[PDB]
Amino acid sequence: CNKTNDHFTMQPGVNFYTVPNLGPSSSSADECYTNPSFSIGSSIYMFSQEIRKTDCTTGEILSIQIVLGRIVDKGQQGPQASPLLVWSVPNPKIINSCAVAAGDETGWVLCSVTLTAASGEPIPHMFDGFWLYKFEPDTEVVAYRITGFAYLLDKVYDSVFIGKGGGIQRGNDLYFQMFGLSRNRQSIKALCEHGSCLGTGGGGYQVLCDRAVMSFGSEESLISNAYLKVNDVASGKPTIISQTFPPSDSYKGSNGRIYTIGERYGIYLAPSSWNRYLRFGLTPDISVRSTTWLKEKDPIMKVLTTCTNTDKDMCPEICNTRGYQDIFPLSEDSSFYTYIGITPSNEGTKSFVAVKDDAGHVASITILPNYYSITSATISCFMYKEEIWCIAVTEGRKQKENPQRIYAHSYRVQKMCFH
Amino acid sequence: PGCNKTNDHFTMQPGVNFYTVPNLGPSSSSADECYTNPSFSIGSSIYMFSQEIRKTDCTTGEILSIQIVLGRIVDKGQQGPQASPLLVWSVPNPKIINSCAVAAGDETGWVLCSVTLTAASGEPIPHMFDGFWLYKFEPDTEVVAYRITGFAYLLDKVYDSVFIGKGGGIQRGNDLYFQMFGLSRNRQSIKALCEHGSCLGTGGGGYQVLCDRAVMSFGSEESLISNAYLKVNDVASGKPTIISQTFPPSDSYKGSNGRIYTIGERYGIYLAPSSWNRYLRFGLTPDISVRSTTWLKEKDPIMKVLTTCTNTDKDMCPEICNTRGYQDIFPLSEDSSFYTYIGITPSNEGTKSFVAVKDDAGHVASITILPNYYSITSATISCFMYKEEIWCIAVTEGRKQKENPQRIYAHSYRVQKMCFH
Repeated sequence: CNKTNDHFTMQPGVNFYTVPNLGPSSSSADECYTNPSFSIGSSIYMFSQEIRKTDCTTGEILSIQIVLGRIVDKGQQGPQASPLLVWSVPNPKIINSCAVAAGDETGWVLCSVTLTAASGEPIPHMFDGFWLYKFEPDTEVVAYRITGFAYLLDKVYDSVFIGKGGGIQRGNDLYFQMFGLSRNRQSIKALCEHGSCLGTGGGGYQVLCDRAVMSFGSEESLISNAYLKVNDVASGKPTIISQTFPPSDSYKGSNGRIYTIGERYGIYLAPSSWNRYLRFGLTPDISVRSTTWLKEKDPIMKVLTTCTNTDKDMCPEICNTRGYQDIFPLSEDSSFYTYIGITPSNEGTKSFVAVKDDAGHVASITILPNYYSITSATISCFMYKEEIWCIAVTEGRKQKENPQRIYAHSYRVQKMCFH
Repeated sequence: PGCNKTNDHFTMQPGVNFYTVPNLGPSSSSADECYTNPSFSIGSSIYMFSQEIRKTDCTTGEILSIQIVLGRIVDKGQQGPQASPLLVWSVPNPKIINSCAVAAGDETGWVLCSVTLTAASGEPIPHMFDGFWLYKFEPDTEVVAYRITGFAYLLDKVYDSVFIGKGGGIQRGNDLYFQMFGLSRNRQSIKALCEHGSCLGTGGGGYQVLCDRAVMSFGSEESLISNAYLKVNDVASGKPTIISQTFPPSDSYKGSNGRIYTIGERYGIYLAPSSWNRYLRFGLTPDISVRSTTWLKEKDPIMKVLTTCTNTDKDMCPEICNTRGYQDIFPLSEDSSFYTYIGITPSNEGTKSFVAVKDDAGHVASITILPNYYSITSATISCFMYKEEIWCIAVTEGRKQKENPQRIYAHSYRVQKMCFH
């Protein structure tokens, strides 16, 4: 189909098939499965999950399970998951966060660690560098510790977390996103994009904007986002450099994702503050200056938020948002993308899946109607049986009584040529 | 339908014509005289034009004459806007002038020059500082001269040379603002701006050492080629004073000619590539302050001309090199999200150039200009409202014919509003 003259429609199919056994999962009520990462490669997929005790946010990290596997036909209607290796991150109590990336037959887990006490116990919310784990079918896991000998951040970070969305490989480099506390001696003017907001008073919402990026109310400590580059992975001596987004080009730092989009890249930034619209940029090279942000507002995070602002004007305020609902671009310009929306109910949440075009037409389909709640979504698509398919990995509870768990469902995107 | 609609984008473009603005400034045919370092400023009803006439060389030549023109932009009945000079005047003692630039206001004009130390022989000690001369120009009135030396100025570093940026400055009330670069005195550890693209070994401080050096002047921590805002205070006093506010090496590259702008009720600064960063250094400021200056993200124009830099336009990896152009911009929106400029690209013969408008979405709309000219090596552009349409004049150094000495050429064009998408 001549991409020049012919026109095209993209739509979510009718079915939302289970992809069981993408990762293992236990039945224990005492445990919560949280902060997944999912990256599909040319032939492999990588998946990470954190198993925490009691609390899904501050609960002790009992374990971080990594899965290397393959997406395959098992005869079933949709694509299925064949796990190749199941592995635990060692010394999980010292981990801040970990994310994954898939290449050809090679996966990566990048983990940011915190300072350990003399006692050996964690010094919470700090930064002792990184662990990079290299995963290859039927080969042993390889471990590269990245301390200050082999990493150079562009600010002084007291905490470093890896964006749960995961990363991408490009030649000999990997690309991930990070967030944490940087140290600032610069005056700030934070990004303050809202709609019709009629509250003047002192600097007003720009003062509120400036304050919502600070940690603990001091411009000396910002919660910041950064591109994280891993160089020279073929050497066995990888290094790590960072490019931090300044407050004028970002909201409060958050979990994010890096995307290969054609020969360029993209970046998702889950809301963490007052501005709960889609924060997705494109960049021909992974750099803060060449990053352009999409004018798309949907998905709008309307869940896991202490925010009280309207989705229509999103007026700034000091509030805390905790979700994750990325997109997967379906065209070179992200002109079409797919996403899951999640809306609060009087009891739980209700979700839809959607493909959206440049023009604001949305083809949505309600999903998981017999689930009690779904609270996150990371989606990765691929070619399978010569059709566009996606897997959406989603936290939630099939039953309210149940502990939080992570599920994978599959769906097709129909590409309709109109010749 | 007019643009009050949906999924539609307002944009701007240069027009099809590039009209000559003849006689904006005087010129001679002398084969051994170069016309260089022009300063152009357009006010409400007046225009200021400064130009250096040098002996043989355009860079290191003597200064046989610095001419000033006070004129008005008028409609003389031709297709585009025209220049009527009101006064042509020569800056006294050009030998000792480090550098001048102009500022236009409303029915009042300003020339600010920095002078160097005058030797006993007479010949100026080069690259030295001996104060400022501010000349006031006013229609149907004579030039008033104001010396600003000694305690009448207070620079915020110890500058061993001061140069007024040739871009020009503005008038805000009873005060005047200019850009200034020169060698200042530093004895402090510096981590200078090192923003580039993909470069091998970025982690490892190499490029940071090259960045740190590319601004060092005494070879190390004694002199830094720095930028500054220069404020002239109380021009109605008759005893105007000059204060400076210097950029730290963490907020600027090597110092260079720049320009101060009025942009609405806010302001702007252009800074020309002098070292390895050959992109756009344009900053926006609500007041004229280093702490309130935000640098645009957009990279065009990109000085590919008059440089010894062999780095790539795409990655701009820090190296030690020299760039000596001036291709500034004129903002066409409050946020400089829109703006017009000129781009110049080298050719094994000379240079090829184009006029362009950048939009709020990255798009560049360009028409090639001066095709029968051999070369065009600089560009300063000032716009204004003429016949209820946005018009700009561009003042460009070059050689229409190769064997001819450099002259200063001026042309007019229009910026049109359009909707697409």
